[PDB]
Formats: sequence, C-alpha cells, structure tokens
Amino acid sequence: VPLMELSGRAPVVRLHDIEADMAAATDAIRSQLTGWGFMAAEVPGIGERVEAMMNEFAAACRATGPSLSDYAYDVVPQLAVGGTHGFFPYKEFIHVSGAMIGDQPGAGDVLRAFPAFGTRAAEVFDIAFRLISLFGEVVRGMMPPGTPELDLSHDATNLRVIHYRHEHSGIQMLALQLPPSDQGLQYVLHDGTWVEPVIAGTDVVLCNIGRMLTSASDGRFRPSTHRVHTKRLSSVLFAYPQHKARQWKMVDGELMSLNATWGDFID
Ligand SMILES: [Fe+3]
Repeated sequence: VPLMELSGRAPVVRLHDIEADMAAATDAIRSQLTGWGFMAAEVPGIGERVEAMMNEFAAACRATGPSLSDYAYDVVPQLAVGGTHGFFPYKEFIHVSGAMIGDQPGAGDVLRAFPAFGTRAAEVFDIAFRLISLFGEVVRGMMPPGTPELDLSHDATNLRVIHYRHEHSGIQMLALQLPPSDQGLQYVLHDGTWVEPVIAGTDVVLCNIGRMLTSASDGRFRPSTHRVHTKRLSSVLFAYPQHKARQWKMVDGELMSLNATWGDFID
C-alpha cells in the first residue's frame, strides 16, 4: 500500500489560532474531501500531547491500585439517554465522554483516579472538539444552502483511547483521528485504492466522515472507510449531535426533518 505523506503538505492549524487557521485552511480541506474522501490538518504541538496521553493510558492499563477495571462501563454511572462511557477491558480501550469530563455525578471518577492521564485526555478532548466542530462547518459549507448547523454535542462526543489495537466506517457524524503510536491505519480513496497516511509520531490529525453525516447529506459524502494493518496505542474523537435531536436530511437540495432522532439512527 502506498504511503501518503501529510507533514508539511496539509494545512497548518495552530493551537492558539484555531478559528482563523481553519478559515484559511477551508479551501484546502474542501479539496481533500472532494479529492480523497477524508480530511487532514497539521496541528503543531498536538503530537506531544497525544503521545503523552497515550503513554499515560498505557501505564494506567497495567496499574492495580485504583485500577482501570474499577471504571469499566458497567460500574460507571451512565446517562439515561446516550452512549456508554468508561473503560472497556480485554483490545482494551476507554471512552472519555464530554459528560464524563463534567462529572455527569461519579462518571468523572476514572479521571480522578488517573488524573495525569485524565488531565491530558480532557486537554486533547477540548482541542479535538474545537477542531472537529470547525471541520463540520467546512463540510456544511459544501452542502446546499439552508443546511442546518451540525450541532455537535460536547457531552455526547467522546474521546476513545485504545491500547493493544477490517474495513469499517463509524456511525457518528465526524471523527478526528489523532496521531497514533504506530503506522498501519489505511484509508480507501474514491477510486477504491488504499493509501496509508504517514501520521505516527506526527502532528497530523485526520477528519473522518461518519455515517450520520452520510445520511444527513443524503449520500453526498461517503463515510471515510478505513482499516488497520499492522506489522500499540491510538486515540480518536467521535463527535455526535444530541441523541434526542431530530434527524434531518438534505434531499435534492431541500431540507427535510424526520420523525426519528439521532439516537434512533444509532439503533
Ligand atoms: Fe475507526
């Protein structure tokens, strides 16, 4: 599979000028979505933070005082409506939701138990959530006039960090793939050929179209289908709108509100 270099070629988006740099990057990002099926930006300094956060997650995965299994999803308080946050034991991974970060009470306890990792995770979540909301504004700008705002929800969005680990697409609106520890993540292009973005140990983030946005755009943007081929840590932000909010669809340039909610779409 051909390597795809992105360092030094993707638009640069600085941590303290995110809104303005994403405005400047807008045309480059539109052209990536048109030309590739997924988007990319280089965020100087993001790699340092992600690598530290992942290394602290790896260390937490082996800790046996207030261990991570103590915060497995089935013993963590969950929202009445919404996805499932907490730790998923064994290949082993954690879902750090926006709700968890605001302690919505006791859901925040895994971050109190592992505050070094938890502080990095909250920091990465906030950066990733600002970036991905602006990616969503870019995609919205490519859709017909009258397209509603994506309304990605802070509390419904989650940062997944995977320890240890086929072609697939996410069910969410958008995802932001943060630089993983190792190479192997691969994306299919519009022509059906596979490429391997060079992202391990870089400052490059990728933005994935999810199947909610495929539905909302009525097939205009296919999901950013990808797979993972190895020879290990990875993190990704999965962004969702409010579960109770009403689905919509731009069909033939015309906005349509459906009876089903975004929560129904997931089921
Ligand atoms: Fe994935």
